[PDB]
Amino acid sequence: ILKETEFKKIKVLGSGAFGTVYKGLWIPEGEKVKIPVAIKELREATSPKANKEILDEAYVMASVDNPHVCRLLGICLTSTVQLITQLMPFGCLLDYVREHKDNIGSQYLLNWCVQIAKGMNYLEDRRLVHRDLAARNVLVKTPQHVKITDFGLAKLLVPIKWMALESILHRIYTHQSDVWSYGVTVWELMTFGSKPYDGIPASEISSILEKGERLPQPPICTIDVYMIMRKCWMIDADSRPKFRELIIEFSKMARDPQRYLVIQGDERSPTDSNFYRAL
Ligand SMILES: *CCC(=O)N1CC[C@H](n2cc(-c3ccncc3)c(-c3cccc(OCc4ccc5c(c4)CN(C)C5=O)c3)n2)C1
Repeated sequence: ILKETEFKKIKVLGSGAFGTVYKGLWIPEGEKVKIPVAIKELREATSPKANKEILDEAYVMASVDNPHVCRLLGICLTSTVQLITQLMPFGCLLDYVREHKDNIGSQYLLNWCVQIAKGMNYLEDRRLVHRDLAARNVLVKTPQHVKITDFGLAKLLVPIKWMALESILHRIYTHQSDVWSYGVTVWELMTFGSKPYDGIPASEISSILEKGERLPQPPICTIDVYMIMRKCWMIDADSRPKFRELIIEFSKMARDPQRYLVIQGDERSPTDSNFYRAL
């Protein structure tokens, strides 16, 4: 809980179902420096009880660090709450894959799959369920390092095309329904940011899933990769993969990436890679 007077919103970065994200500046009290931060200002007013719930839930998730999960760094208790996290200059992975649609290699796509599975497995080990995993909620720290944002905002504050059937029908959320959203997240990556079930209304999604219909195989995917996605969308939650199995599977694929993804010109920066690490 920090003083609102210390944070200044300077530029809009985007928005989600709960708020507007800004690139902000932190000016510590007594100081003249401006430290860049990311601020999400919630659209709806919230009760002090709901603010305490956000802080408590963030305190438990952030008790231990995980390199692939964003932690809530601070909060400003204004008219509407302002959540503060580390600024990710590269924005979200959904926008990143759309921008680099002609320059993304199989090695990067497969590593991002491992990283998201590692961040999701960390939440599962802590018995925490995200409820809103999507490529828009995976942020890019560097092209080699992605992190999941917005943990717990869904439960505390509806993305039908990312939800497991049991979640659509009964608002049931488990680690296995997060696995279903992981499959959809992978499908967005593998199609370079396509919209799932494009042209199908959200009201028809449950029935479409009930008939056996699923997202199609992205052109770059071998059957081995698509089969893992399909298993994430099994009606029976217990038949879907576990995040630790997904980690193993995608990590195996990442060690020989051209055997699992076929991308045009895949075979074609070392200094930038080194500098990203050093910085
Ligand atoms: C590309 C899609 C897009 O535009 N988005 C807007 C919504 C979502 N997003 C992006 C960012 C962001 C952008 C740049 N740098 C950093 C972050 C955020 C964001 C911004 C500020 C604060 C945020 O807090 C998320 C958070 C993290 C942990 C926890 C909670 C909330 C609540 N809780 C209990 C936690 O443990 C997120 N949002 C993509």
